Amino acid sequence: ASSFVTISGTQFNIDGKVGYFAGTNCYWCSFLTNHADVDSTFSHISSSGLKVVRVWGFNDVNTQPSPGQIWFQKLSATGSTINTGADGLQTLDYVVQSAEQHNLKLIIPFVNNWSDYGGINAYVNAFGGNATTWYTNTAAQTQYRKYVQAVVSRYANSTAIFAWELGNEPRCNGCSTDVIVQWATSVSQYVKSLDSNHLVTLGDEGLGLSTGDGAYPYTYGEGTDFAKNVQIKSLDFGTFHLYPDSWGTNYTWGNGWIQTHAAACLAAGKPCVFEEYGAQQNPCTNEAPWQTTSLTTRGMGGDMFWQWGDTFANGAQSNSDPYTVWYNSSNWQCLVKNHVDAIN
Ligand SMILES: *[C@@H]1O[C@H](CO)[C@@H](O)[C@H](O)[C@H]1NC(C)=O
Ligand SMILES: *[C@@H]1O[C@H](CO)[C@@H](O)[C@H](O)[C@H]1NC(C)=O
Ligand SMILES: *[C@@H]1O[C@H](CO)[C@@H](O)[C@H](O)[C@H]1NC(C)=O
Ligand SMILES: *[C@H]1O[C@H](CO)[C@@H](O)[C@H](O)[C@H]1NC(C)=O
Repeated sequence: ASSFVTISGTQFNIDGKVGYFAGTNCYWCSFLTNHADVDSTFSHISSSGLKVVRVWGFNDVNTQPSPGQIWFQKLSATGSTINTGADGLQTLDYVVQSAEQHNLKLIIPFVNNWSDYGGINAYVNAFGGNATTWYTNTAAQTQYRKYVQAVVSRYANSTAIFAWELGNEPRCNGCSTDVIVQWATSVSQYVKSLDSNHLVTLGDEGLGLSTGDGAYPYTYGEGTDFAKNVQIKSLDFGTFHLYPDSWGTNYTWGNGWIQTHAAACLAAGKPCVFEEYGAQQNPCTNEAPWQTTSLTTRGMGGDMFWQWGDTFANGAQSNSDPYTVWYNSSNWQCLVKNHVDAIN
């Protein structure tokens, strides 16, 4: 079947099947201009047994790019423009069409916390303030909600959307944690008013949780309180991400990070999604234990490594970083085929 993704118990129900899922991050899939490259990539993800793909739902600019380059929104103090042409949201339309064809579901965030592909900084350039006042900047929020409406209305009745996601890794450095609680409450309510078929999630990294060991990611320096956020009624499941190399922790500390977050989701009566993770050094050795911990911990509904790498019919490779797991590689065998085999 092909139905809307729902929650049954503290598990996800994907096309009528209730149970744990594995997926992957492919931010760059949304910006491919050759349709054939979307299809080859999705064919590989599908044949590997993954069910869910996370793709960027944004591409924000202040200056229009060179003619032919992709852009989804131009942010200006004198009138913003949402691009629904061929070099705009039509690229994301084909992504959703290809997900429908390949029996894949998509997680789509609407804005980046970070300045890659514009982010909150692109709104600050147009609307003033700074990265922490963005959440309550009326002009910036009015345009952000216009952009949310533009994306959600295209795909509200598609069965290929796993969930709408308020942003990629929202933070409010040094802020009261209530700033993101109130913003996330209001914006998730808005998304539910536009679409009653789909699940909604925050997209945060999971920072701020008091049941940990006191390392910086468990403190409240980034404006987020995990337990407070996952109790928001209009958020259906929790997300958390994991990067020991960026956070100054060791890799094995990641097991406790999964366990504490899973317990907080289950206490709020909802599944958790282990939505990003990576190790720069020895990824097969260091990430395999995390995949096993997630699969065997109550409260966890699925996991999505960062990130898929692939190559195209013309011989070009995809965008990549030090965490990329290239399709058909030895690390694809260790972290993709062996993991999918262990799930089922
Ligand atoms: C951001 O703007 C707010 C309001 O003016 C201010 O209180 C805060 O210090 C600013 N952040 C930085 C990093 O300057
Ligand atoms: C689309 O989904 C909305 C709920 O989000 C529902 O009200 C509407 O009837 C659906 N449209 C069609 C044509 O079925
Ligand atoms: C992947 O590896 C298999 C061999 O296991 C091969 O048949 C197939 O062509 C490869 N896919 C690509 C895209 O190279
Ligand atoms: C790393 O971190 C934990 C504490 O965070 C410590 O108990 C453990 O021994 C360390 N593991 C390695 C392999 O460094």
